Amino acid sequence: SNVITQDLPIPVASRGFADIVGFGLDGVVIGRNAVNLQPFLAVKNFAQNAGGWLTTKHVRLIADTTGTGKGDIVGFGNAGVYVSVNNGKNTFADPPKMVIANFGYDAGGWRVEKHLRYLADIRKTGRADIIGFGEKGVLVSRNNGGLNFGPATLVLKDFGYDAGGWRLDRHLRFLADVTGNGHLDIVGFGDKHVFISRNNGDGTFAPAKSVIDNFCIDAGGWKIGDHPRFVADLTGDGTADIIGCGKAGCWVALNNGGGVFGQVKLVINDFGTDKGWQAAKHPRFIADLTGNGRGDVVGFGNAGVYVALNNGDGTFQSAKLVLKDFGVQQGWTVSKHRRFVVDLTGDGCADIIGFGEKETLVSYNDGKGNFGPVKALTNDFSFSGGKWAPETTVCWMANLDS
Ligand SMILES: CC(=O)N[C@@H]1[C@@H](O)[C@H](O[C@@H]2O[C@H](CO)[C@H](O)[C@H](O[C@@H]3O[C@H](CO)[C@@H](O)[C@H](O)[C@H]3NC(C)=O)[C@H]2O)[C@@H](CO)O[C@H]1O
Ligand SMILES: CC(=O)N[C@@H]1[C@@H](O)[C@H](O[C@@H]2O[C@H](CO)[C@H](O)[C@H](O[C@@H]3O[C@H](CO)[C@@H](O)[C@H](O)[C@H]3NC(C)=O)[C@H]2O)[C@@H](CO)O[C@H]1O
Ligand SMILES: CC(=O)N[C@@H]1[C@@H](O)[C@H](O[C@@H]2O[C@H](CO)[C@H](O)[C@H](O[C@@H]3O[C@H](CO)[C@@H](O)[C@H](O)[C@H]3NC(C)=O)[C@H]2O)[C@@H](CO)O[C@H]1O
Ligand SMILES: CC(=O)N[C@@H]1[C@@H](O)[C@H](O[C@@H]2O[C@H](CO)[C@H](O)[C@H](O[C@@H]3O[C@H](CO)[C@@H](O)[C@H](O)[C@H]3NC(C)=O)[C@H]2O)[C@@H](CO)O[C@H]1O
Ligand SMILES: CC(=O)N[C@@H]1[C@@H](O)[C@H](O[C@@H]2O[C@H](CO)[C@H](O)[C@H](O[C@@H]3O[C@H](CO)[C@@H](O)[C@H](O)[C@H]3NC(C)=O)[C@H]2O)[C@@H](CO)O[C@H]1O
Ligand SMILES: CC(=O)N[C@H]1[C@H](O[C@@H]2[C@@H](O)[C@H](O)O[C@H](CO)[C@@H]2O)O[C@H](CO)[C@@H](O)[C@@H]1O
Repeated sequence: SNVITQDLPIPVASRGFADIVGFGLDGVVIGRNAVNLQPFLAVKNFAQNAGGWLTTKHVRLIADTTGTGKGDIVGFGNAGVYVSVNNGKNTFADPPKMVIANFGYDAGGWRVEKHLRYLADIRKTGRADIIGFGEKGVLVSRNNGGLNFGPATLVLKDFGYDAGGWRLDRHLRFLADVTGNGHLDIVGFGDKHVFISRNNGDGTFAPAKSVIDNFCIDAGGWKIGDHPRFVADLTGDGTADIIGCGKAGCWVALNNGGGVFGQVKLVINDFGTDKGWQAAKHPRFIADLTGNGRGDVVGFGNAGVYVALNNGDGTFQSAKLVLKDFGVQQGWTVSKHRRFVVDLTGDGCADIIGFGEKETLVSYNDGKGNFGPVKALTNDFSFSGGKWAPETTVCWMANLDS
């Protein structure tokens, strides 16, 4: 189940060779997954010191906007959305083209503090539409090919800042197939209910439906940051289940099809605030560590990397330390360093990659959820005196080849 969340707006293939994309100070640096990693400056734009880009005002992502199966550089900037197409041959277009005068800080009054902006193929046509949770609800710009985007259209008066009272500090809004039709639907962790809105197929979304009375700020006491929540396929049927890291551990509600969810159950007695897990220090992720199509729980704790394996049915084995690195004890801080759990080897078993203090480090999956010795991939993409500070730079893992 390919999903889109606030922390990871770019879906990464469970089986593939994830590339490094770094919106750095001077422009976009590409670290193509290859035998000899050689990061290069591809576009002199989308940057703090090239185009005047700011993490506080702008959004920078990767998506296939043309339908060639190549990942393009996309930037929600001031006057609109800019796209540097992947021209193949390891080159990106420079300068980019502005494909639409909306979804911008100036053009549209879009705010990182209030609104969300995603790129998703919600029509399943092979290229990414623009989907934004704005002021009055959900706005969609349909991708008509050739970088021609239709006007931003309000397709659902909900999940908005001024449409249902949605807040970044209280609520969560993801895209995921929860019905089982292969089409991304809207999933919203509101105040008292987890809601879903069905993808109607025509680029619009059905009125919100309350489906869970849990996983929310006023239903179970789930707080932003402290208790992270995730949409993921935990059974292998392609639908998104729901899993959160609460107080006493991880709670799961299983997708029973059509957006109907089973009862919320405690499946792992770990990864929660009761056992020291904190938002500021201990990032958690759902990834497939065994290549069976089921998401396992991965956590970067104090002493290093802990993993709880999925039994295959949404039930889990107990969490255990699998790596003595990438933790607090090894100098890792959320404020300065990045960490991702993605397949780098094409075996469908997620590997670990950390953008650390002075080097980008890696740990490969043996194919069964065990991890080998840490190797240094490059000196690039590391914090390095603020050369790659998260405040000014944005690092993503992405599949430039789709
Ligand atoms: C009336 C007025 O002066 N308003 C100010 C805005 O103009 C200003 O936005 C900057 O506006 C530029 C056009 O006047 C331009 O759109 C610029 O966007 C940048 O444009 C370049 C060239 O196309 C592009 O390469 C670059 O990527 C792009 N950067 C971003 C982030 O979009 C825009 O920033 C605004 C900010 O200074 O302040 C307003 O007062
Ligand atoms: C800080 C403050 O008090 N100001 C608030 C306004 O920011 C807020 O605004 C805006 O309302 C507009 C209608 O008067 C409009 O809905 C606007 O949204 C935008 O709508 C256009 C289409 O009409 C769309 O193209 C664009 O993408 C969309 N932008 C966003 C971000 O959704 C909206 O910002 C106002 C509520 O109306 O409340 C004020 O207090
Ligand atoms: C008193 C207290 O401690 N609890 C307050 C919450 O009740 C309150 O939440 C609002 O509760 C409503 C109950 O009828 C409702 O669930 C509302 O959620 C909104 O519901 C509509 C459909 O009815 C839906 O379209 C919309 O998307 C949804 N919005 C969200 C964000 O969930 C809910 O906000 C809360 C905020 O007022 O304050 C609590 O203190
Ligand atoms: C130090 C101490 O003992 N403090 C007590 C708290 O631990 C306790 O909080 C709650 O503990 C519950 C188990 O005893 C449980 O973990 C609960 O989490 C919530 O549990 C419900 C199901 O019971 C679940 O639906 C919900 O999703 C889940 N929420 C989260 C975010 O995990 C937890 O709040 C407190 C109240 O019982 O009492 C303290 O004395
Ligand atoms: C000017 C100065 O003295 N700065 C100090 C920082 O350098 C220091 O950070 C640590 O920097 C080290 C420089 O060699 C090193 O990069 C270290 O990174 C850790 O390296 C180990 C061994 O390869 C690796 O296993 C681990 O994963 C890795 N951790 C990270 C986050 O990359 C880094 O912690 C800082 C903390 O002591 O203090 C500064 O004063
Ligand atoms: C967040 C985390 O890693 N918690 C795990 C736990 O915690 C560490 C301890 O290993 C260490 O001794 O103290 C630090 C605080 O200074 C953390 O609390 O270790 C548990 C297993 O022993 C594990 O279940 C927790 O998830």
